[PDB]
Formats: sequence, C-alpha cells, structure tokens
Amino acid sequence: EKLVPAKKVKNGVLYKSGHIKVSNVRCSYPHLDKPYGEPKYSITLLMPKDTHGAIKKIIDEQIELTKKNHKTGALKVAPSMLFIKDGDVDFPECEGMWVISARESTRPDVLNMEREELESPNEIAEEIYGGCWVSSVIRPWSQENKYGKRINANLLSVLKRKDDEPFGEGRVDTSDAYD
Ligand SMILES: [Cl-]
Ligand SMILES: [Mg+2]
Repeated sequence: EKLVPAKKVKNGVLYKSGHIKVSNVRCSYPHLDKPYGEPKYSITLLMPKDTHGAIKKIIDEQIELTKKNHKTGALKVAPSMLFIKDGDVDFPECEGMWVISARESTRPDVLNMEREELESPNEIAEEIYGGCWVSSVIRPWSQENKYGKRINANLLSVLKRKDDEPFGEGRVDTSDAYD
C-alpha cells in the first residue's frame, strides 16, 4: 500500500493513513545511524513558529484524534507527554520553535539531498548533522502502559534539505556519568 494525501498545507501533508510529512525543519540530536536510548532511532525536529503554523495546526488536530481514538477509551495525556513541545516555554536554539521528538526501533529511511537512500551509518551521521534542515514522515500513536500515558510519533523517514551551521557535539548531558 502507498501513501495517499488527505490534506496538503504549507510545509506539510496529512495522509489518509494518518502519516504526516513535516517539511523544511531544522534537525537536532539525530540518532539515525544507530539506535540511542528498547533502543530507538530518533530525531528532534525544530519547526519555526513563523513558517509552520498550518502544519502545526494539523499536528495538534491529529494529536487530539489520537487521544480520542485510543483503544481503551479517550486518553488524557499531559502536555509534557506529547511528542510536540513549545521551544519558548519548555526549553536557546529552540527559541521560536515547536520541538518534535520522533522515534522508531526500525531504522527510518534516510535520503540525501539528491533523494538517494543512504545505507551506511557513517554516511548517515555525516550527512544529517544537528543543525542541518530536513523533511520527515512521522505518525502519531498512543501509549498507555506502566511507564505512563503519551502521544508519541513514529519516525518513518528523513530527507536532507539543506546545510546550515552545525549545533556541534558538546550537547550531551554528562551530569549522571558517576551514578
Ligand atoms: Cl544536535
Ligand atoms: Mg505550515
């Protein structure tokens, strides 16, 4: 089965399957080469509030549908347990940004700027560094288990869009190393 668009907006697409393409967002903390924290592949997407209002509205609507249609009944989920956070409230590079966390245990497809699929972890890590711009396909899902109630986003694919200043390495919290 293929993706079928339901609604297209500036900087994104909602598909009939519930998948969401988020376009032209800045990446942070990429873990596409190897899984990180059951370890999962992940990425953080920084959506500028000025340019991504329409796709953020879709994301909010899909989050609410995901809560409502949860299998055991409509699920009450705290704002801090959603895959989208507010960069101005909840967190410097996040200022004026919506902050999306998407994860998957299955390696997402990773495409370079020429839309070639990258297979090698070293090339994946070199191409998609924190600070570059990407587009991504995600899909919301609801979690209700012993670890809590969340609305999460599966990470299906990432496309590199453009280079920009790297955020650097030095952004890992080292404060728990001796515990
Ligand atoms: Cl980063
Ligand atoms: Mg938009």
